[PDB]
Amino acid sequence: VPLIFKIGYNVIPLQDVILPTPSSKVLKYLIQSGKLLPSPIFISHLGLNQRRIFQTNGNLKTISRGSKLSSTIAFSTPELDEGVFETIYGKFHITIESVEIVEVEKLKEEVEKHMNDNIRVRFISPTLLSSKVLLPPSLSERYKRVNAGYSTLPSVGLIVAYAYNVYCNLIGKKEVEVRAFKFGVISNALSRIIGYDLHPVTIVINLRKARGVMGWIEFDIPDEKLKRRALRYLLASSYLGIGRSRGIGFGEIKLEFIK
Amino acid sequence: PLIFKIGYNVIPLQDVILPTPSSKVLKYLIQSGKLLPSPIFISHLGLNQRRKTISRGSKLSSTIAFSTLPELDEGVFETIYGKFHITIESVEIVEVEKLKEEVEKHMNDNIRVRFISPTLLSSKVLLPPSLSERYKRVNAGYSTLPSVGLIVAYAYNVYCNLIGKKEVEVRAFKFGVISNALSRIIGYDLHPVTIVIGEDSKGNLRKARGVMGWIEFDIPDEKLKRRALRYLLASSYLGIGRSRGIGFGEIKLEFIKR
Repeated sequence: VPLIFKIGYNVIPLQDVILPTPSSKVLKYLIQSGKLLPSPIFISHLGLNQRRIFQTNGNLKTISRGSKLSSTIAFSTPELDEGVFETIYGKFHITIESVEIVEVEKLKEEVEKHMNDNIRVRFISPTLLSSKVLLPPSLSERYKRVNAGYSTLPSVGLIVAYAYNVYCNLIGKKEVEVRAFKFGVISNALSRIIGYDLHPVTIVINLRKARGVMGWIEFDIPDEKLKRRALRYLLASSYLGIGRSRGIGFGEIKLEFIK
Repeated sequence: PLIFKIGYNVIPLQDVILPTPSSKVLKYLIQSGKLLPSPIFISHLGLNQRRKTISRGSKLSSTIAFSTLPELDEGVFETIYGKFHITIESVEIVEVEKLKEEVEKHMNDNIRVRFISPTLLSSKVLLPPSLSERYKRVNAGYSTLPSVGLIVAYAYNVYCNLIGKKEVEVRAFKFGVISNALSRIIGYDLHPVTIVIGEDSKGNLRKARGVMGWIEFDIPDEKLKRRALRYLLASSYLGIGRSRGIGFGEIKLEFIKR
C-alpha cells in the first residue's frame, strides 16, 4: 500500500551556528550520508518564529546555541531515529515533533469533509511555478524560444495544474501535459477568488537567482466535480510541496479550509 | 473610424449630491441630447485625480471616449443633480491605423496596466466556448485577481468592436490562454473592491465585486506582444470589462523603458 510520510523535526544547535544556503542543507547532509534516514521528496528550509530561513540575499544568518529550529521532510511510499548529530555545519540535537502517515486513499476521504469549504493556499516558502504548464502542449515547439520564467502571480489554474502533476507522480501514474493544461484552463475560467496577499520574491537557488511567489490566496471552485478533483490534488501537494526545487525546500504550501 | 477622447472640467455651481455611479451626471446630458448628438466610455467624475457631497466650485474632471465629425460645445448645463459648468480640457483624436504605428515604439518596453476605476472582468471569457452550455449554471462572477490573459482577452474584444468586427469568443479564449502561458509578470499591486454599480430595473441597489490596482508585465514573444499592444492601446481609450459606458474598467496604460 503506497503512503506519504511527513516528519516534523526539532533541530537544536548545541553551539552558535551559521546555517548554510539553503538551510535545508543541514538535514540533507545527514540524509545523504545515511545518518538520518536510509536514502517525490521534500526537505524544508529550517524555520524559526514561524518563518523559513531562505536566502534572498543579505548577510548569512546566525543562530544561537539552544534555538528551536524546525524542519519538515516529506516523501512517498523506513524507520527513523533522533539524537545528537555531528555535521560540517556543527552539532545538532534532532528530535521528532510529529509523524503523519497518510494512505493515498485516505486523501480522497478527507476531500469530502471540505466540499462546502473555501480553499486557502499559503506559500510558506518561495514557490517557483512555470507558466508554460498552461501552454497548450501542441504549441510547445512554436514557443520553444520564449522564456516565460516562473510566475510571480500564479493563477488558481496554474496552482492546481501543478498539484495535479504532483498527484499523478504520487499515485505512480505518468503525468499527462494535456490533462494538466485542460484542468488549469478550466479552473481559471470557473474559480472564484475570495481574497489574497501575494508578492514576488527573488531567492538564491557564483550566485544563481530565481523569482517566484509567496503569500496566500483564498478561493473556491463552484463546480462539484472539479472541486473534488482540485481538493484531492492540493491535499497531496500539501505534503510534497509544489513547483521547482522542492527537494531543497521551495514550494512549501500549507492548505487551509475556511468554513 | 476615429477615436475621440475628450477631457472635461465639470464644476458644480451649487453644492451637489452626486449620483451612483457619478458618471450618471454626464450620461443624463448625453442621453437627453444636450452634450453630444447620438464603443462608448463615460468616466466617473474625479476629484484631486481620484475617481458623495461636493461643494460649489470644486473642479471635477471627466473623460468621455467613443469611436466613429466634431460638434461639441461648452458652458452651463442643467441637470436633475444640479447645474454644472462644463468646459473642455483636452481633445485627442486618434486614427485606428495610427494605433498600429505606436505599437512599434513599445516593442521593447514593459507594459503597465492600471485599473483607475473598479474593473469588472468575467473569468468565463477564458472558458473554452464549447463548454459554455455545460457550465451554464456556474456563477464565477467577476475576477478579483485577473490574469494577464483575461486582461488582454478583454482588450481584444474591445478592439474588435472598435474596428466594427464581431468579437469571436474562440479567438479571445485562445489569445488569453496563450497569453497566460507566456507572460512574465514584473510587479503588481492589486486588490478586490466591492462597489455599488447603480440601481436596477426595480430601483434596488446592485453590488459587484471587481479589481483595482496595477499590474506590470511583458510578453516575450514578438508576434503575440504586437497583437497585445494594439488591443491594449485601444482599451486605453474605451476602457475594459463590463459597464464601461457607466465608467467602470477605466485603465491607464504605461510603457516602462528598459
